[PDB]
Amino acid sequence: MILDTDYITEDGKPVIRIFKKENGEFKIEYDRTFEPYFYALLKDDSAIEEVKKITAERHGTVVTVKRVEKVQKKFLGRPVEVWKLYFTHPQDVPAIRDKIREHPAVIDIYEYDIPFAKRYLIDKGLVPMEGDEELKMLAFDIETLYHEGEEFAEGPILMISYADEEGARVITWKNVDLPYVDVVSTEREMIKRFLRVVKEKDPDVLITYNGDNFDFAYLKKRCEKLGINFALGRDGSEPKIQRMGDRFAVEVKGRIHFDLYPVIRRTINLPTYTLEAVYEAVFGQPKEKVYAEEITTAWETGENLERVARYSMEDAKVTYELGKEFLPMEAQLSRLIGQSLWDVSRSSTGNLVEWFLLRKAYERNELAPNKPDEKELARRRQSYEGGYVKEPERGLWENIVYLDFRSLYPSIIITHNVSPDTLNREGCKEYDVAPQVGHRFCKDFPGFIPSLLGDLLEERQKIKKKMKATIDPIERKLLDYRQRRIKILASSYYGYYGYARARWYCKECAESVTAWGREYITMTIKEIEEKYGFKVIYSDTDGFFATIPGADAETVKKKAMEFLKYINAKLPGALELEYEGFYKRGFFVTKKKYAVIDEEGKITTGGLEIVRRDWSEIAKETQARVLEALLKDGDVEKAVRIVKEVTEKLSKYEVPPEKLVIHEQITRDLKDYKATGPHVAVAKRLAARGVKIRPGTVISYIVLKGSGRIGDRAIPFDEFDPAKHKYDAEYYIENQVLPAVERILRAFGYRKEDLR
DNA sequence: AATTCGCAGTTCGCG
DNA sequence: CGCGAACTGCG
Repeated sequence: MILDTDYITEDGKPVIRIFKKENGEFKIEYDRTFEPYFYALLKDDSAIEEVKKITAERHGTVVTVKRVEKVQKKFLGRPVEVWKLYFTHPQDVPAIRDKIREHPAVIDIYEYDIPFAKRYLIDKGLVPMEGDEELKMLAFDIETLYHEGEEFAEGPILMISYADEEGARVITWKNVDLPYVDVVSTEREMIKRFLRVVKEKDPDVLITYNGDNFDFAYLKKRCEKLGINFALGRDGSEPKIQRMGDRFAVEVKGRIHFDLYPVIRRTINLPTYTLEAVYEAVFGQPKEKVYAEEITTAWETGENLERVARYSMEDAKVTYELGKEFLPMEAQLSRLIGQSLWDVSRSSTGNLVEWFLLRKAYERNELAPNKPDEKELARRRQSYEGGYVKEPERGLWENIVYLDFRSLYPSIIITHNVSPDTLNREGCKEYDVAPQVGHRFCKDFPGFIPSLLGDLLEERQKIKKKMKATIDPIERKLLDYRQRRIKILASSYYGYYGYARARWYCKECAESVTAWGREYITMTIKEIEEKYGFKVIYSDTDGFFATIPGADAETVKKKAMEFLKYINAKLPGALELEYEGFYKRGFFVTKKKYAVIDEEGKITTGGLEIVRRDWSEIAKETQARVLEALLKDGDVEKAVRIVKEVTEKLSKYEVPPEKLVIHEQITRDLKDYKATGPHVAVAKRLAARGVKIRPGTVISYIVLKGSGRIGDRAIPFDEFDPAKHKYDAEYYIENQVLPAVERILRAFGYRKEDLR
């Protein structure tokens, strides 16, 4: 199985290293025969000679164009003559590429920014994370000495905990009488001890939690001041810290540093992404937190050091149990994109799609288009029309069916071959024309993108089939992870079209897809009202809720099924309305604010506060019991006696503060907030005491009794002392609970005023 | 650093 | 200075 790739230099020449685990065994294949290159497009072939003479300086070294090669490729399906420019060393490319594109005789250059090792995996058609190979995983977390205002890592590391299938231990340099704590004399011995453990456990995967921004920058700076060789790598190297713009990320050669923090971000939407939060969110058992100053004083006074022990022990234990769950999922995502687990696990949705297209593009001899420079990214400004959203018949309805399309936007792409290479291609025999916007899409050949979309969805379909007939439950779970990722890969195509930074961005492709979507959704709605007498209560992009007023619970179901038969015959290609489910009751608040309950009693919400991190758990909780009292019980009164009793629990301060915390995210540098709400209030006030505040931090604040701006009374939740803090009850009534149930209960002749 | 669509609370500035 | 828009966050 392939694990990662990189290169080392050997006498000025690159050497690809491929890290394999072929049957329990770590192996390193070396490839000295791979040449870094990029692509040039010229005015005449007669320019190649003046281009080849182009030369650049690196680190005192002179950079030359090794050799040139003429090739034919397809740029956007058109045949294009291009000169492949070859180089002796990968680091030659970023030096010279600029000085080449500025040549008069060169129109542009392409695939000039592919990481040598990633390019190896493409060009050679190699795929990471492939095979039956069980990986040895080790998680680890640290604890540090935190005194405020200190520089980063000035204070020593107090503990280093780690976990695997055999359990957890903690390495520390004070006495703690716990059978899983190992005592040593000095912070240095502890580090060199942990360094030994990793060497003799020889894990394939090193699992942290935010190790890219904390645990590995500390372990490095401390290894600096203490002067320790941090030979974690299977080749003996130190953790290689890399700068991914905003933050950092750490690699460890011969292994896979699996930082879960970026995995949980992309994969799960949670209120806060603290390790403690995430562990309770994934496995349902609590995990208590121990805060920095508690760690400090407990370490200094030498008291209650057992408590800091189990915190650290449970940081490592959780982090393994977590990495255990999320690793195969990201293993299959690695296999699907064709790039290292380390890479994809840190990648955004757009980057994931592009690496996959970059692979397919190379397989189909398609010159990849560049990424937009500043100007092109500016002309990628004006937006397009999205879906059709129907201003709903606000209120409660009974006996309801939700019908939607099976994969509207991917199915539209395959059906009408929406692809930048088919868009308006002259000289075809057949075209599909897109509504409202009228782009022509050539039908004579499958487009680049639609060819992949179909291949994906078909492959997804074979997989489910192999799942159901397979016998190896390890295999089944893996397959399942793959197709779920294929689903999400498929369903990431339309956005990629309108993603302003994308290499294959096609605005035209994107608005086309939404224009069709609206024709298909609108026509299906007219044909269910006029032709089949349903009433369309609400409709959003790819589906609608409908009912036949006054008809039976089991009539509506049946006549719906009849309309599927009807409408599907009328829908071209893979377009297809399907029966999603039936809901004995459903309340519709506004556009994109709804809640249906099925015949079993499960309640599903959409756009509702009950599911937002920026609303307090007391609101979301009360709104839910409100939704139960209507949909599940029909008790409109109880839905008011519930609010009337919850408001009294706040006016008498009888409700836990832990419910009143509001979580919001920071999306920029604090210097860039044109206007300061309450989370930037606390954030500014927090980084003023010196805490790191990245774009992405979740501020978890609470609103205190007082007057004025909401922010002037906000405090981060950790600083909340209930004995010397009276939280603002009036706010959590008139700004948090009531406005979240008042829209549901105004529909019954109830005003906020008869809700306290 | 996937898209458009849309609700709404906080703040501040305008008549 | 009551109200509406800019700013913001997030499904």
